[PDB]
Amino acid sequence: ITSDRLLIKGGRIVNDDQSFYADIYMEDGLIKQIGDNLIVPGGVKTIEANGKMVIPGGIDVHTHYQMPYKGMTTVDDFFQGTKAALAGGTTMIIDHVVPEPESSLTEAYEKWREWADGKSCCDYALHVDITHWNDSVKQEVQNLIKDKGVNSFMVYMAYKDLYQVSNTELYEIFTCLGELGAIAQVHAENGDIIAQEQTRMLEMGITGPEGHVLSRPEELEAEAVFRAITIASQTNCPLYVTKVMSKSAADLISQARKKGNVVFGEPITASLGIDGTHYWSKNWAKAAAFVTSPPLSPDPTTPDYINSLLASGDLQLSGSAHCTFSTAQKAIGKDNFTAIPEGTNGVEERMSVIWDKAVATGKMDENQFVAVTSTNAAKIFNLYPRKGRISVGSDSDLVIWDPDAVKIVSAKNHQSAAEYNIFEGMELRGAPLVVICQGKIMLEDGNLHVTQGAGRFIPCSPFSDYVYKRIKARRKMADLHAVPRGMY
Amino acid sequence: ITSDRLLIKGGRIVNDDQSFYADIYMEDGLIKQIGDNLIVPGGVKTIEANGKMVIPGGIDVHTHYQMPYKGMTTVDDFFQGTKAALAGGTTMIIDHVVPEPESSLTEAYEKWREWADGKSCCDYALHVDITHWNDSVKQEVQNLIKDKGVNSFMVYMAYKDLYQVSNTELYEIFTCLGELGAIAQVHAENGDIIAQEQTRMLEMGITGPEGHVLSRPEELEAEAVFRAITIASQTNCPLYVTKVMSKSAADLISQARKKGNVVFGEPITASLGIDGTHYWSKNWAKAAAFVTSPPLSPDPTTPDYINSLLASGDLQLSGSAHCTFSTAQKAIGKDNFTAIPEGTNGVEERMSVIWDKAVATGKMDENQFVAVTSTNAAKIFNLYPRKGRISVGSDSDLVIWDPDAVKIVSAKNHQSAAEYNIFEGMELRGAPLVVICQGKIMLEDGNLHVTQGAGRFIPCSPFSDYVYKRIKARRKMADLHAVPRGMY
Amino acid sequence: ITSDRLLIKGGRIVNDDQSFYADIYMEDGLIKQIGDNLIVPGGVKTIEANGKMVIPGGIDVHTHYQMPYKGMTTVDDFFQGTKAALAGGTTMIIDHVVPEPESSLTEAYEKWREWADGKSCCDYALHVDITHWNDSVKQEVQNLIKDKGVNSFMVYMAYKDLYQVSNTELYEIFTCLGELGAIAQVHAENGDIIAQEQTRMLEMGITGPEGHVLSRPEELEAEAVFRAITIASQTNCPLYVTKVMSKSAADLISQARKKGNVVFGEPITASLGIDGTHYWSKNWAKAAAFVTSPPLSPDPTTPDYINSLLASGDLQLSGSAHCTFSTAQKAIGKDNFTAIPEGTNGVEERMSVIWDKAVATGKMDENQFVAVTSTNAAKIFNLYPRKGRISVGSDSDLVIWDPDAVKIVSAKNHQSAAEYNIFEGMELRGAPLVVICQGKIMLEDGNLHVTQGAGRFIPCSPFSDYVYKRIKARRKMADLHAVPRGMY
Amino acid sequence: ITSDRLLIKGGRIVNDDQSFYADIYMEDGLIKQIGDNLIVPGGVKTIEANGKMVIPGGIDVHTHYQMPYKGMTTVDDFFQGTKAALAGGTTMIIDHVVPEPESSLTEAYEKWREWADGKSCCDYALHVDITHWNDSVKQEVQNLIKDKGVNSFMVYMAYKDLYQVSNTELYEIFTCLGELGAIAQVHAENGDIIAQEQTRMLEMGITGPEGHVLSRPEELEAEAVFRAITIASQTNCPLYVTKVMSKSAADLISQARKKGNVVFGEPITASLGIDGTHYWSKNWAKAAAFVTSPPLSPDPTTPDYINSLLASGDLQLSGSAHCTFSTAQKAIGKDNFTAIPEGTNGVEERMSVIWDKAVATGKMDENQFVAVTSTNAAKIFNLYPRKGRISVGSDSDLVIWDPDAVKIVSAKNHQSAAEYNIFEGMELRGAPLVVICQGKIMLEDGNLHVTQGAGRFIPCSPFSDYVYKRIKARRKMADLHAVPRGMY
Repeated sequence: ITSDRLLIKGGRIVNDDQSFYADIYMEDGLIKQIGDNLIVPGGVKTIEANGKMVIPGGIDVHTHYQMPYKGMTTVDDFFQGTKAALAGGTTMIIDHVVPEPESSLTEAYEKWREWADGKSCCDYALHVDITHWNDSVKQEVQNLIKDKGVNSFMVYMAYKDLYQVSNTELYEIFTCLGELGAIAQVHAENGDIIAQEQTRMLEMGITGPEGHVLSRPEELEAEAVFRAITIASQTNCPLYVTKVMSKSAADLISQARKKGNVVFGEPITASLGIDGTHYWSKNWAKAAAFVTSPPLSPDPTTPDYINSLLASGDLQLSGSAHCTFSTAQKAIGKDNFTAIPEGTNGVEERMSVIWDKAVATGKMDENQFVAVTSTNAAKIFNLYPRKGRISVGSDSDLVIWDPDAVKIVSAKNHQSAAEYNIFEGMELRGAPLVVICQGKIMLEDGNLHVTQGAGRFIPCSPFSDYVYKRIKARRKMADLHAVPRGMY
Repeated sequence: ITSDRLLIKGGRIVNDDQSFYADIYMEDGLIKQIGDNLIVPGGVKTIEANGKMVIPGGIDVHTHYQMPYKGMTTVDDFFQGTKAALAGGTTMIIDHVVPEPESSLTEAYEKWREWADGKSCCDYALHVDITHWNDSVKQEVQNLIKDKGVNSFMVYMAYKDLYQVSNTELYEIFTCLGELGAIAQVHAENGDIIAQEQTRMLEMGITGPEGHVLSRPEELEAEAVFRAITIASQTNCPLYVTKVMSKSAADLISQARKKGNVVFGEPITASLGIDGTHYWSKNWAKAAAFVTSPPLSPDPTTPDYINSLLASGDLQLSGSAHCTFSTAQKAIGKDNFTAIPEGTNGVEERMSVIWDKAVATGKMDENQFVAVTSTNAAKIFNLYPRKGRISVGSDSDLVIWDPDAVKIVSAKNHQSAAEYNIFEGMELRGAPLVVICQGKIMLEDGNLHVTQGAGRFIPCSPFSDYVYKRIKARRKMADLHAVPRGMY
Repeated sequence: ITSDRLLIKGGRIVNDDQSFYADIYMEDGLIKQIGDNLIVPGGVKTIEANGKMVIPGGIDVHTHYQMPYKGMTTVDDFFQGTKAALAGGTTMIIDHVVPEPESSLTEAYEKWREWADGKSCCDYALHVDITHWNDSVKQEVQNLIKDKGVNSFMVYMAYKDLYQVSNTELYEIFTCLGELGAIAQVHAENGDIIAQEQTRMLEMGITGPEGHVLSRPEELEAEAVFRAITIASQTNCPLYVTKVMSKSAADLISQARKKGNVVFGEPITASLGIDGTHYWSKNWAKAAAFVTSPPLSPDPTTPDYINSLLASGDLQLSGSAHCTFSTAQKAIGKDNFTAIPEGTNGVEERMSVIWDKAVATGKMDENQFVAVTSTNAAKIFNLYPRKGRISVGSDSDLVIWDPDAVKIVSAKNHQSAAEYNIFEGMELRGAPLVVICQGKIMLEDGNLHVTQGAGRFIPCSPFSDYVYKRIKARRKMADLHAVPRGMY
Repeated sequence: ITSDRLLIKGGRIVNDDQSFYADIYMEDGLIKQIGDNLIVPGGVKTIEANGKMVIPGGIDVHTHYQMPYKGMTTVDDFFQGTKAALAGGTTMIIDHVVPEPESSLTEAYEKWREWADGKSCCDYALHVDITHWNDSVKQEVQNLIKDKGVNSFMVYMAYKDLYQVSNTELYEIFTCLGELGAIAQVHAENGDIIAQEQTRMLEMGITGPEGHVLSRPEELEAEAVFRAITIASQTNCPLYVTKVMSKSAADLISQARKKGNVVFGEPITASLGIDGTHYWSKNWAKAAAFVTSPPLSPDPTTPDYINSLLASGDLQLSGSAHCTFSTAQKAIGKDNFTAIPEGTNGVEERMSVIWDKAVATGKMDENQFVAVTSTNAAKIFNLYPRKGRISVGSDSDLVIWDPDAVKIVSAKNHQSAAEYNIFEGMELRGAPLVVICQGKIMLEDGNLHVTQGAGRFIPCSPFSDYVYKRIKARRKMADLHAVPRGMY
């Protein structure tokens, strides 16, 4: 894409590896020059930073924009949703393609590309959820990775008699995805037990939002996480844990990474920002707004712990799992929490939450902030250094970040079409002043300047080195010597 | 049972709680008097101890005497097997009743009682393996606990398409067994994955004994253990992990007990005594003799670690899982390790192994030795203080133990009908000199004096306090307050 | 001591090992008979229990009755203090003998015996604090253990330039105490750093009670605990950690016990009952009442965690560290928290706190309650089965315990001469109805019937088997083989 | 420094963040251009890589070249030692300046600069060991950081009555070094206890090399590491653990980094390559060659574990602690191991060992290899991207690395003046083919082309962002609110 020549002067550039004062000159969707006191053509827009930070545009790895649900749709679509992202400093999103059981994955890919190409304000990629399994689906997975630029597929361990897969199915699927060089994602909760504990919570007459959290205690996440981690290690396939919510799940990932397992852990704005004490709100609707799987841990020590592990590297990248429904849609679970559609907000609040909860708190510094907001995502999904880096050659997706900025979050002001915001009234430190996506100024002085359909689908190639170099090294060590033995 | 009056003089008595020098006078299968310088009727056999230790007779909680297998039988039956037990200082055994899938559990109970009543040299109890599940089996479990004196039922997580149970089945079964007050046992290995990894190990042309261990690495035990532990905690049902073999499984039990879970861990002589490096023996038959599930960890640090955790209380009781086949029976897996019948020896070596590997090594003292050889078993299966204690009122099952004794283990000398002994050539410190079961001298000067059928079935009542007091306390804390909420 | 014949009928007896319904008949300070439907002489007082629990009388292992401090004394003396103990179900106390630096330990022993013999309502023993170190003190320690019946000596790692001992001194002292067969106790806090952090907290103008907690964060306890544990392992000497307050210290003890170290951990009523959030009270005096070393962790998750580890066996016995000062005495640290005399209440509340916080919460059962309130103390200090057990032969110190009792704690009602109670207003479940010490009824219908000086000093012999059997086994394994080597 | 124009064609460039095929053109000690198919002046030396790896030149952070010892010197001086480094792919070294107790640190700095400037084949920096402490030394530390370009100072916790510092001294020193912005290094072993255990090992007549390891078991490292970590956290000062040898020390660093402490851990070639079983060699001299503090763990699982933690990021950078003495020098401890001079080889073997033990084993990939061999060192000591990166602007220190190379290590072939090599006979995978330092070819076809004195002292500035951004963030959070309180 062609676009205006743009110079940013006097900025503190911040990447995952270092910080240094320098001017940045961008042109035609790329960063052409970086340095001090540059030779710049006249008739070119200039932005004065005054030493404010300049960082790669965020990569939200988990979104559900206009997601299908019971002949219905999430109230944030690819357009309004990407407005929310950009408003919050995020310039790329990876949305989950959810083919219906007994449906084609390729046809769901077609469905999703159409939507996002026409509506997305910013660049994007897609994950494909493997909602069912057979020879025909496997064939589609090979094609999606080869031809359609998808390197990431999620399997559900929850959702009994819907999206759930057996242990044998996980073995086959992790084996296939390891061979083909893709990132095996999991929604890691034990569906078999949750299904029972839902029926138990209803039998005790607990039909409100608190029934949701109490039906899925973090014990059932940890088990799922542990079983996934285990099967993935036996197939020598890299594992990506989606939406990490509990302290026990995060410790199992930490435990496994120390051993040497190729396991990644994605916390989301919700678990990084707030706990699940609002499931017990007197206001049904407010509590219904927090209903997502896995749930916000009622253990209020969890947010701060999750931020600690994200800082230590035991978790590597942040997402939002942005999946917003209106109160009217939540309401179809008025008298039964299992019918409440699942999902909350977070896409706009993501980067400011991490800065407030991790950076301002001294847990991590601006560089690691970049790693966990953009760069590591980019390395895992094979978008580096194209994304998540302010270097020459790299796309011109970047944010002027003010660490001294302080903004209160409210549903009045957010870009989401949700009536509620789970971070309602939270004073957060640090926010974007300016956002540049595709080299164009899409945020300045509090004003969005987006264009519908502007975003381009970025294809992601298999065998990201960050992920697959060790896996390849181990593949070529599994020569099992049988014992030389005279017969009996 | 009536039996001779017997006095033991000048002995160092050793229970789980203390040691003290005192004379013991027994009569009619009971201990009548304990003390210094006793008033004893003349014409009464006297045994001089010279200060050698006197301990409760061991309780082996895991045996498979004359176990059915493919229209066949283990070469140690209830008679010869209990000779082996007594030879090794063990005076009670709990054997596993294995009803065939789609068979009656009650009819298997009948089958097993007949065999043991007629052949057992010593007292015994029974576990009943829940090899399949439905309304009719549940009804049988209620009856077995109420009428037949069985308080312990095992479920298999391994053995795909044979004994395996789903997660939903484990929830129902742990719920039932918690309500009825029984001990939920598990063979904790992941069958779904092992089944695949067996097919993989055969595809690599590894058909010998090393194929067995490599098909079931300890990762697959840990997962099964963790999933059991988790489901058991959600049903508030006490968990008993059978045949603990790996360091990772033992740590998960230790991890869970510290949190407050009611979880018990049973190592066996095999894992306490030796590692799985002999799976790679050039001699097929010798390696085929070690084939048992879960396997001996090839990690040679495992024996010593298992003994450390048994000493610390993180494991509570020892077993043997005595399940011996002849080489000729093992041989039907000549060309395919999955057809090798599974099981090894250990019943005779149990107590001497623990003394050598734990007591002589300074890890645990004689008192904790008693706890992990008899008393804790007795407390868990509700046989305390009837068994596992030298006090007045208690059955007269006891051993004169020599800690300075040193004996080499060999197949030449063992009471087993196995050609091989997995502890062949092991010099062990500590062994029994005299054994008294039912008040009768069944071992002295290296000579067994047993009687076939002498043993009596001991019924075990549900709701052992050691296990169920906390479980009962928690049952009456699960009142879940629904939120008071005006309608929308 | 002679005393009335006393029968207790229809009680549920509860020891550390079992529970069973039986009558108890006591005479002349001992338990003569236990059983059903006993042959009892007429003209003998009878107590009807109606199935209420009967437990061994508590052993508080940590008290500072009328402790010297700057030409002053704690407001609870040996008489009023032991009234408080008995009021709370505790029938034995072990008080800390604190000889002044450069003073004789034997002369401090003489001082303390005089006081306690003349004032104690109940039986008692003594620890002796090793407040300084040299050849002459070592000689006194040998004599105290041989002649004076003291098997327990504490060293301070805190209190710089007062009671503090170097690492080299701890090596010598743990070596001596291991050889002589005594229990090495530690006040485990790092004095060197605390001393600095006190000066730092004053420089920030923080002179109130919150200065105390903030000057000694639990990091400094953990380090001291870890260093002690380490030195103790190198000298093969058993370690007893006094007054465990933090989660990190308790984990280090748990970590060490699993490895096989002989290490014991004593939580106190304060850390089992409440947290240190009341250090920030607006009311100076109330916050000054909580000032004790190590401090109550401000981390409010700590009480519940401490109770969990006490239940799991990772901590073994409870104390109170009863060391009460009046507000007027606390006040000498009005303008400087380092001058506040250290210590709080707990002796009366000890057993009820554990029942409320651990037993009623389902964490531990009545049997483990007995272990951690009396029996394990008795085993460690070599008072078993004399104390901490309702068996024939054992002293008649026992309590009728009502688990359904519910009492509110207040300074209005306590037996302490303290104006404040750190558990003020706490509704606790479970309390004593009747208490029998030395076979006499010292509590009934809310009324104390004590006698000053009644208590007898119980001598404690070295080399308790519970502690020293493993240590002895290891002593006789440290034969270090030098390598046979031809010269160069 | 001016130097030939040099082009490297057809290479696989490998940095810590990515790998990519590109040509590299160097000139005058810098990398001028990187890219495909470059515009290059004629009359310029060209090196064909054939796709072999190109990596930043290693940074050995721990060397003791011609170190003083008892009026003596290590047999590898700054010249021959840097030959060894370069032979092994290492192009920068940081040597330890060891001022004598009661000596000037500045004068030791002068001494060391003279030596290294005149002899070093490659670039270098210096650490300064704080061997004693007072007002005058502190003043020198301020000056060294401000004027002399030193940002790293080591303190000894071992070496009683020589280099040892109290806990109070560590508090002052970590406080000073935190304020001034320097890296607090520690030799973390407990000297007080080791001193005793040496005297104990001699009293048992164990005077050979095995006496050394047995006098300093890893328990005494862990404690020192833990105490350092703790004091460093209380002073908010970054900690760098030198020469990590044991599994327990590495776990304490891992434990602390997860919590959020600024703690770094430096393993050395010795602990990464081999264990301490050769302390028991019959050949005195061979065992005497392994004598270094802390010692090689006799636990043979240690090498592989250390490599695992280096891979996981729980350790960050490698060193060698190159400190070679001749057998004749070792021999002065013939009859007493405490007189054996301490230190072994490793500088030449460093990078090949890590590749063999970590990369070829699948534990870490080529990128993380770069991080732990050069880049992370460069980030911690503030030499990034000047060093440890093949980018434009960066010094031209780089190695052509062959991962398929296989070389046997021997004393016959090494560049060291040591008669022995602790890795004698070890077949290692991966080695350098070509080495370029300062843009000059210093290794090709097995031939060194060095120049004495060529190396330049690189000054290291305080407050490396990698280290100090979080520390600065926390400094400005320690505002401790005193409670507003009306007086009493």
